[PDB]
Amino acid sequence: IQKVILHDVLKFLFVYIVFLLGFGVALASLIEKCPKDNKDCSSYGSFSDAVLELFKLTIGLGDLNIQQNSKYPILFLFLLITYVILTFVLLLNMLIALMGETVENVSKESERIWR
Amino acid sequence: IQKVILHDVLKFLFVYIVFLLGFGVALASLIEKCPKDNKDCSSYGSFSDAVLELFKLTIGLGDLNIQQNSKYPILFLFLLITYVILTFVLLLNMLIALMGETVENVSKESERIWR
Ligand SMILES: CCCCCCCC/C=C\CCCCCCCC(=O)O[C@@H](COC(=O)CCCCCCCCCCCCCCC)COP(=O)([O-])OCC[N+](C)(C)C
Ligand SMILES: CCCCCCCC/C=C\CCCCCCCC(=O)O[C@@H](COC(=O)CCCCCCCCCCCCCCC)COP(=O)([O-])OCC[N+](C)(C)C
Ligand SMILES: CCCCCCCC/C=C\CCCCCCCC(=O)O[C@@H](COC(=O)CCCCCCCCCCCCCCC)COP(=O)([O-])OCC[N+](C)(C)C
Ligand SMILES: CCCCCCCC/C=C\CCCCCCCC(=O)O[C@@H](COC(=O)CCCCCCCCCCCCCCC)COP(=O)([O-])OCC[N+](C)(C)C
Ligand SMILES: CCCCCCCC/C=C\CCCCCCCC(=O)O[C@@H](COC(=O)CCCCCCCCCCCCCCC)COP(=O)([O-])OCC[N+](C)(C)C
Ligand SMILES: CCCCCCCC/C=C\CCCCCCCC(=O)O[C@@H](COC(=O)CCCCCCCCCCCCCCC)COP(=O)([O-])OCC[N+](C)(C)C
Ligand SMILES: CCCCCCCC/C=C\CCCCCCCC(=O)O[C@@H](COC(=O)CCCCCCCCCCCCCCC)COP(=O)([O-])OCC[N+](C)(C)C
Ligand SMILES: CCCCCCCC/C=C\CCCCCCCC(=O)O[C@@H](COC(=O)CCCCCCCCCCCCCCC)COP(=O)([O-])OCC[N+](C)(C)C
Ligand code: NA
Ligand code: NA
Ligand code: NA
Repeated sequence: IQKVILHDVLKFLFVYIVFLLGFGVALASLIEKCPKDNKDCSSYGSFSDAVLELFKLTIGLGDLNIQQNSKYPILFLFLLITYVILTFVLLLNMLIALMGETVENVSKESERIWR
Repeated sequence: IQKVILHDVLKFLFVYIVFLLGFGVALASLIEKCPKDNKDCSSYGSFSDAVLELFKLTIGLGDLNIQQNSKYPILFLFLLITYVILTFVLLLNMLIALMGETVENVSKESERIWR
């Protein structure tokens, strides 16, 4: 756990943000602006609405209220489907990177420095 | 299945609770208290609200009703995003631990004691 966090998480994060902001500037032009009614509008901007929904859709707390009230609702959904596929590729190459060149030598280096 | 449950689950759980209670005492100070209205308030405390939502967000039954009605709503969300990343690191090192030093010797010890 100390080997992944101190060494191998910043590999995952720095490629995640460029995939976050890559779809972040794309989805922000699709989102219709919050001041349509201003009765329950407490948003933080057009760019801020697009990025915060990509956090919630990754951790599993996403909704569909913005996808319905959008400019192009079908085109807004296909970038969300593509975002899941790119996220799964990021999660699947983290396992291959933690199996670097031998699955035993990872268990060796955690056993030597434990003692 | 009998090898993971009897031997290898308590490795996962005892590191999960210290990551549960680590964010449990942190998120409990962010949650605004339930007696605001007392018409549908049947909570079990400030600490009990923070821990039970981390069970639901892990198993996939989480909501966003408390994150909206919080003190710092953006700061409440970033600890939930960090909690998913730490949970995924816990789930990803369980697979490397079950592949300890050879993927064949795990299949050997389950074949010898079956006979
Ligand atoms: C403005 C400048 C550029 C900025 C952008 C780039 C900045 C640079 C960022 C990442 C690249 C690493 C560069 C470090 C030095 C270079 C030498 C090197 O090869 O790297 C290595 C040195 O490993 C490290 O030292 C990791 C650097 C983080 C140190 C601790 C910081 C706290 C992490 C807090 C984390 C967040 C908290 C978590 C929860 C939120 C890395 O190699 P490895 O990854 O160990 O691979 C080993 C795998 N293998 C053996 C199987 C093959
Ligand atoms: C790896 C990191 C991430 C990867 C990148 C992220 C993924 C990139 C994916 C997509 C990039 C962004 C797509 C939408 C961009 C425009 C949106 C928009 O503002 O609509 C507005 C503009 O209306 C238009 O003129 C265009 C409408 C959408 C066109 C769809 C084609 C692109 C689909 C993809 C195919 C491209 C091929 C791509 C190559 C494979 C509509 O607003 P309006 O008010 O109703 O109309 C008035 C017009 N006015 C405002 C100017 C006056
Ligand atoms: C290391 C990263 C974290 C730290 C750096 C943060 C990076 C910036 C990320 C996010 C912005 C957070 C601070 C900016 C202003 C406050 C909020 C806001 O955006 O709304 C503003 C407009 O809303 C917009 O639409 C502006 C967003 C587009 C420009 C910002 C992205 C810059 C590059 C992307 C990142 C490139 C680098 C990323 C590489 C990792 C209005 O503000 P407000 O809503 O009315 O709230 C008041 C603010 N207050 C209460 C605080 C006074
Ligand atoms: C990797 C997979 C992810 C997808 C691609 C990833 C890249 C994504 C990038 C770009 C992708 C292409 C963008 C298309 C834009 C939508 C336009 C449209 O369809 O017409 C209409 C919808 O009509 C429908 O409802 C059709 C149903 C939609 C899904 C089709 C079923 C798939 C079955 C077959 C299986 C194949 C499955 C897909 C192939 C693999 C209108 O849609 P609109 O424009 O939003 O409405 C605005 C109204 N306006 C224009 C009048 C203002
Ligand atoms: C009070 C203060 C302390 C309390 C905190 C600490 C308490 C101690 C807790 C865990 C540490 C284990 C210590 C046990 C003896 C020490 C010897 C040893 O090295 O451990 C080993 C002895 O393996 C075991 O005996 C596991 C202990 C559980 C026994 C059955 C209890 C029911 C499990 C119910 C489960 C919950 C029900 C599931 C659904 C909810 C463990 O090693 P391993 O894991 O087998 O590694 C093998 C992997 N490899 C070969 C690939 C390398
Ligand atoms: C591995 C296991 C997990 C790890 C740990 C888990 C994660 C730990 C993360 C974070 C730990 C907890 C952060 C919040 C704590 C205070 C919250 C609070 O009660 O607010 C109250 C206090 O108001 C304040 O004075 C502070 C408000 C928040 C400040 C945010 C900075 C810390 C962010 C993180 C950066 C730290 C660097 C961390 C190092 C990387 C507001 O209440 P009020 O009534 O509106 O105001 C009246 C004030 N009064 C009540 C006193 C009179
Ligand atoms: C082995 C672990 C399981 C067993 C031990 C459980 C340990 C405690 C865990 C969970 C609590 C369960 C029992 C405590 C009291 C009852 C409920 C409650 O909390 O609400 C109370 C206040 O609410 C609070 O805010 C108190 C929470 C902070 C102190 C508890 C953490 C102890 C240290 C961290 C954990 C220790 C380390 C654990 C490491 C594994 C009020 O109670 P009530 O809501 O009005 O309901 C009436 C109660 N009755 C119906 C039952 C009569
Ligand atoms: C591993 C990743 C997890 C995150 C870090 C892990 C550690 C987490 C610990 C601490 C984290 C840092 C503390 C943040 C506190 C929020 C304050 C704030 O932003 O201002 C304002 C919000 O304004 C906005 O809405 C800004 C938009 C939010 C997200 C920015 C987009 C990210 C794009 C860039 C890509 C970078 C993505 C992130 C970098 C990787 C106010 O927000 P508030 O305070 O809640 O409201 C209370 C009002 N009050 C103050 C008046 C009472
Ligand atoms: Na779900
Ligand atoms: Na899943
Ligand atoms: Na293998």
